[PDB]
Amino acid sequence: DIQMTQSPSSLSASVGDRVTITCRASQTISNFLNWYQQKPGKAPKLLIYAASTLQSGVPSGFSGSGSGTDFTLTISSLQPEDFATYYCQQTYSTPYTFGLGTKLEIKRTVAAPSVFIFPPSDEQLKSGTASVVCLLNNFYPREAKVQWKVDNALQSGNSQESVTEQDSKDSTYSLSSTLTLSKADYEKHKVYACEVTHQGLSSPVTKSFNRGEC
Amino acid sequence: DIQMTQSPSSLSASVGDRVTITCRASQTISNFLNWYQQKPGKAPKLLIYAASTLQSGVPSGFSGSGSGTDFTLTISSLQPEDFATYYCQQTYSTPYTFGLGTKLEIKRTVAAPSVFIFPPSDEQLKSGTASVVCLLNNFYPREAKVQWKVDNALQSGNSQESVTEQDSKDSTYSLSSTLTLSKADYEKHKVYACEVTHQGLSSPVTKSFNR
Repeated sequence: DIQMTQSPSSLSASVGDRVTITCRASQTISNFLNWYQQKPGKAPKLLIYAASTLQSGVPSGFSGSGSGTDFTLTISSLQPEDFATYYCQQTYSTPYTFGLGTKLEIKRTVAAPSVFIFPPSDEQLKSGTASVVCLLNNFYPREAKVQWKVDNALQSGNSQESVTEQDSKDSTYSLSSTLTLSKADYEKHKVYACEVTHQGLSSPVTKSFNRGEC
Repeated sequence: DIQMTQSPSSLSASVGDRVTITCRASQTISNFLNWYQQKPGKAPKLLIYAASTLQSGVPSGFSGSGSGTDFTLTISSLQPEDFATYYCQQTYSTPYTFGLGTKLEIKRTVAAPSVFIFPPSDEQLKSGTASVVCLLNNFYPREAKVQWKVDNALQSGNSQESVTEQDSKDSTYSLSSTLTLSKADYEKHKVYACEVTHQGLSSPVTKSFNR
């Protein structure tokens, strides 16, 4: 199958900037390439067909170029409605393969997270499961690490993480890490902590509690 | 433009279930219809073109049918890798419009949400806008209700909600409810509460703070 490689994987730019993203095919495909745009939680939209032709409604700020293997899409002046993920797709031979995408985010200053730890409620404990919650609020960039420690022992494979998209409020990100254990296991231990490392912190910040505090 | 309408918007199923998704066009498009599949945070994948022709590599469990305005995609025995969002797209007349999608989610046990309330930060108040956040963490199903109360006055028309997609491990959801007031109106009132109603909560849980 024809492999499509997009570059870069992500791009931090400001409103009004001129950006250019690239898509390379493993074989020559003439101008048989489409450019799609997709915002989080919304359906994709075909922006450019035949490598260069814009579809109806698309502003002239988007321009597609390239023939053969290397193709580019250029946004002349980024607008708030242009920050999204962009995909390329070859239509030359079956299977019609997609690139893995290029995500455009709004660049801003580094922001340290606000970290909070919350023990499980007694109601959930009465069901036999215990969920310790660690919240990281309003940080930039999106890359953060959360490490759960129980009685000063590293935990792994027992946590779930959810991360928000770039907030329309302040262009930050928020994250939740839930460590879920059995009631028996939870009661077998005392000190529960989440250690957060982020670019905005001089040293990793640990939020901890002894079992019993609420 | 040709409007593509998909149904249902969401569908809860389990491994081994047989499921069907419908896509309708506002006008006849013969068989110029594509079915794409896409998992959250991942690139889309074209599964079917020409309404019925499966793409190279798709298992035989996927079946496309239809010609004209009504089209269906059928999955015989749902596998874990089948739970995703499916889009249809007409390829007859420009612009080649997409449907709004069908999110095929997995069924799990009822999980009550954990509720947290966060007041705005002073660094946010320097924008003249106060955003009070109520977070619901790890719940199932998605159906939930968040009612805002400012000084025991039920609010409306100024709160927005954002829901995550189904988690790939615990199959739960998480929701944010932001009440957006002006800085002066925020400094004009006292108690701020969010009341959460969910299938996993016999009594609605209220989380509040007092400035």
